[PDB]
Amino acid sequence: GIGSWVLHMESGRLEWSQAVHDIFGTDSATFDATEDAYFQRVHPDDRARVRRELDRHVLGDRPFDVEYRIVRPDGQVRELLERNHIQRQASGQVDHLWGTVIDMTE
Amino acid sequence: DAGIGSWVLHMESGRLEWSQAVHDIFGTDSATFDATEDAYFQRVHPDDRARVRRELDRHVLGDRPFDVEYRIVRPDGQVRELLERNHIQRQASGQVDHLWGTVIDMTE
Amino acid sequence: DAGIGSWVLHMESGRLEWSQAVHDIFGTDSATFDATEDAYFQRVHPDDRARVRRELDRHVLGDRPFDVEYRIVRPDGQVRELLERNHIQRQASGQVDHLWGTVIDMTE
Amino acid sequence: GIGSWVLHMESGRLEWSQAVHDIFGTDSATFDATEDAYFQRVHPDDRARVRRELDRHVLGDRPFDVEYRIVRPDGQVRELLERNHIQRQASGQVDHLWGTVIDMTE
Repeated sequence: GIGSWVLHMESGRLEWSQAVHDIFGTDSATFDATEDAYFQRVHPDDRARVRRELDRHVLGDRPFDVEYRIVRPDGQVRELLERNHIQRQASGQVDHLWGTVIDMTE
Repeated sequence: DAGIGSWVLHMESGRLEWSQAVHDIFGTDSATFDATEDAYFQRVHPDDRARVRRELDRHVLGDRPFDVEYRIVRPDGQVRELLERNHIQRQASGQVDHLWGTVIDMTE
Repeated sequence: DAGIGSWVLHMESGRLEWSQAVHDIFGTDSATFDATEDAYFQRVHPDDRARVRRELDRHVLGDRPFDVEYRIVRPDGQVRELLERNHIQRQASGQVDHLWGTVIDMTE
Repeated sequence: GIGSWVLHMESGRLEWSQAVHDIFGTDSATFDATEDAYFQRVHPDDRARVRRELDRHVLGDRPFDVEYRIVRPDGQVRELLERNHIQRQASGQVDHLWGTVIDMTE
């Protein structure tokens, strides 16, 4: 059926539902699951794309919007739109955020 | 009108860089504004500050699940098409602690 | 506490289905509440209604770009790895009018 | 370089930057671009995955959150969290939205 799984990054240690083994054709009691081992089951034509897709989604920019009101010093209240980008270093920790801010009060 | 504003928030430094275009939409002075994240929140409507904090944290630090398709090759030589749902779980630091999720064999 | 509420908004019908759990967080009566999208907005803080409308519209109807990787095969027999960025452009109806974007040959 | 492109859904008519032709190895002046034609350039091992990925992203559920305050009849003001799912029919038109609403006022 649907296999549950958990990867521990720091160690690469991998945990697999019996469902997952059935899917991969591996053997529960014996097959020691690690990220590196997982990638050997991955079709060779696919290994490289899957690494880039993981990285893109996990380390790369996942944009997003926040709307909020601000208060000018003269008490004026503006509706802004903030477009947010995330910049992560190798580790995954935010290095910086950046983006635009649009005054929508029109 | 000064148009679109662009900005950078340094995490280590905490430094917040504003183009004069931002300062303009905020009604502030380049020369005199603290340029920090807190300073920004002091300028944000009081009724909105918690919400925004949560929405940021939710995007920068929350789970942002996704799919991946790929074939695997079983030990028995058989080829399988998989759908895999990924969930990320970070530490307060941003560092990814665990990924986790599900795989579906959709091989027909 | 009645806990989590779940809800469905029918588009054609405009009908809005609430579990009693929602009615509970809203302080309303199942038997007496109109169960429509407008009714919902009348119950939403006045300072928030425009924002929410925009955020919905932005998610349901806005561009939601994405990536796709795949190999192509040139007429000359050569194999290439592509990165493709997709942007969707809908009609007020939701119907997708155009997709559009970019492709990068990342073949090494 | 980076190729620009536009697909017109209703017709499947396809528009291609010269950049795109260079990439696909096709010939600007002659090669008539359509969605169906595009898919013939797609590697055969990839054709099927690319269709499912398009569909998933374009017709499928793209969840999202909205936070907002409500007003109980007794003037009480609650902060809620709304989790939104989108349900599209074949056409792409929203059939319905659905989801949860969580009272955060704690």
